[PDB]
Amino acid sequence: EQEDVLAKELEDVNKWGLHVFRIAELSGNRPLTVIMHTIFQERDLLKTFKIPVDTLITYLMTLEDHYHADVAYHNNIHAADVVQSTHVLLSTPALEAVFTDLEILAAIFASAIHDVDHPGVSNQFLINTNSELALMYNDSSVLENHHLAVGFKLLQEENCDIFQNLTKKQRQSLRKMVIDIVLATDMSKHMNLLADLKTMVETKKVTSSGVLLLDNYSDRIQVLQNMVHCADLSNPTKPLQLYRQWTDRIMEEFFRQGDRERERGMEISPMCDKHNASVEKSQVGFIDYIVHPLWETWADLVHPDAQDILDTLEDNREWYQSTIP
Amino acid sequence: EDVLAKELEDVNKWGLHVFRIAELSGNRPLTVIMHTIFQERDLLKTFKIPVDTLITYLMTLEDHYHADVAYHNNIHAADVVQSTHVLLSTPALEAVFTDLEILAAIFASAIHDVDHPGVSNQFLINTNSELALMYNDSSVLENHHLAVGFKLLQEENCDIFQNLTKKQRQSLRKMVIDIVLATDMSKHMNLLADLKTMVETKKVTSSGVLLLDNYSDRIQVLQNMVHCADLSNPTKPLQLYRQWTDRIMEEFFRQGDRERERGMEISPMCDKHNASVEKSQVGFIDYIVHPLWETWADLVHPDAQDILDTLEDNREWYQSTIP
Ligand SMILES: CCOc1cc2c(cc1OC)CCN(C=O)C2
Ligand SMILES: CCOc1cc2c(cc1OC)CCN(C=O)C2
Ligand SMILES: [Mg+2]
Ligand SMILES: [Mg+2]
Ligand SMILES: [Mg+2]
Ligand SMILES: [Mg+2]
Ligand SMILES: [Zn+2]
Ligand SMILES: [Zn+2]
Repeated sequence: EQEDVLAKELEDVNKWGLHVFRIAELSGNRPLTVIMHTIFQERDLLKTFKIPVDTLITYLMTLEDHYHADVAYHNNIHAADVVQSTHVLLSTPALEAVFTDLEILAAIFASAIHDVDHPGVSNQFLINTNSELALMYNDSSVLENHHLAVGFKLLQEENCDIFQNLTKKQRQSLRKMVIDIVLATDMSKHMNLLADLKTMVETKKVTSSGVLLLDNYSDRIQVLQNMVHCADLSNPTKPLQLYRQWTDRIMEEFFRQGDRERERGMEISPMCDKHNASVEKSQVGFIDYIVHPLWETWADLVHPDAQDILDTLEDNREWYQSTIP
Repeated sequence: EDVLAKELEDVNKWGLHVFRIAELSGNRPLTVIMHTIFQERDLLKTFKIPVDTLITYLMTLEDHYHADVAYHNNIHAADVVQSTHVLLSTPALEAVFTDLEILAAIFASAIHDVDHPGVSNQFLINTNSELALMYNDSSVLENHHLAVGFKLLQEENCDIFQNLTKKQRQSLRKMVIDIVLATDMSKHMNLLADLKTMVETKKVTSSGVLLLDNYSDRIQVLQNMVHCADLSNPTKPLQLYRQWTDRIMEEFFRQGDRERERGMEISPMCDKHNASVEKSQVGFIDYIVHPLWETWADLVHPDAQDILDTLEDNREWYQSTIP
């Protein structure tokens, strides 16, 4: 009956604040597989793209396995969370009938693969330690290039090509969109991505039906890039009991990186020094300089669809702030 | 060796006999030309590069160019190195670039096509190659050339940068990456636009020398410089240019045999049963090489007059071969 309790929890897949850690436990540490499968069924993607269900499950389980179970934050639970958050953002009223089925597939697939094989240290750490990854990718979006390469390579494993029935033009278009989306999750691109989102909000056009008007690739991919980026940075917008767990997990990852930097004689990265860190001040700063500027701008683009999410973010900022004095 | 030594005396001159140097050096033109340039520029002393580490690395690097690729081999690498070396001595660019910037442009030239398989980025992308899978279809070859060039520094006695400071090494690496990535032909138009912008807003001394204050402008010059050197074949003496044309067309035709034996859209100039070698050269000069070299000549006015003249002479000759 554990499967019955899991099915009950998956009924919330269209809701912000899904109990994703509960789903991870109830699914036997397969949150990415069950949430992806549920979303594909919900959006009729198996029928639309003629995806064999056995192929979908085989790919998802292989992809999920290539997330590191032994990293506290950038694991399969984070991947499932970003997938489900992207799924909700795609459903927003202001975007109804705006994106094609292929664009929706691209955004959800990009979210599922976007951190695969993440080692739990930052791009800068990989660059400064002369890692094989940084050498492979010439210090440029090192992790994000790797996540894409792994995500696409796994499609070639036995019974894993979930896109086997797409047309060549469909596969070509999907591949480009997925690459554009995942490379936009590099935090070094955040300021330019947000600057561009602000420009689009300030010049936004809406159709007679009231939804966003996006009539060229540049504008369409920019919205999908910022959507998945918002989903990636969505932990402080979630109910507090979820947000606090994500904070526990990112600080564990940061502190472990700082212990490796300290042992190597390197300067310790910001927020990574467990002897000189303020978890609470770091969260307020994170929200104030990164997460709220981004989500306030997204909320403007889809106004007023995201008002409840923005209100939760502001409440959680107030809560973490209140723990400082 | 004595004849090889005499040929190498032309190292500061446009139109070095690089094919002869390739013959006389035992197919080691990249090694001997790089060594000669490092001495001519006092780079070994300036950066405390042990001569035996320089030779070991250069030989390993040269070995990773493919001998069965007609154009993108070690002779082409040697030619781009030597061409960059001459462009760096342009009078309008005197006192522009630091020694580390000079080292970066020359090292970038040497590694800029290493391990080239003789097929284009589009071929690698459309064939779902391992390279394109690794590099997400984005500057596939150029990312690979860089990764190989840098990885070879870790071979036994190959770290020619071992005596650079940590900050010098980090700065060099960034500049080399920025330069080699700019050799991707899909970036040509943006790069040329930026070169034109710099021309229209150029600042000069009274003695006709360019003033490039910020790194962004300086890296753009070095990017366009190595790009110019990469595309310099039609600006060389005709006897050399014709040999380069033979070699690129062999490589293109062999790729076209593969877009046919596999069944793809045939890349331009790659169909041996429908190609006009001479028309292609004139079109290449008119749309790519001359717009680039005319803009560069304006930047360094008038120091590139002799080079732009040869280009126009060579274009006239190829046009005269068309009936
Ligand atoms: C509760 C989540 O908290 C954070 C998450 C992340 C950062 C910072 C965070 O808070 C200080 C930095 C960027 N990032 C990379 O993976 C995620
Ligand atoms: C004599 C050499 O001529 C050529 C060289 C190249 C191209 C075209 C050329 O002539 C038609 C295309 C770009 N490229 C790539 O490696 C080099
Ligand atoms: Mg795993
Ligand atoms: Mg990431
Ligand atoms: Mg791993
Ligand atoms: Mg090249
Ligand atoms: Zn992520
Ligand atoms: Zn080249």
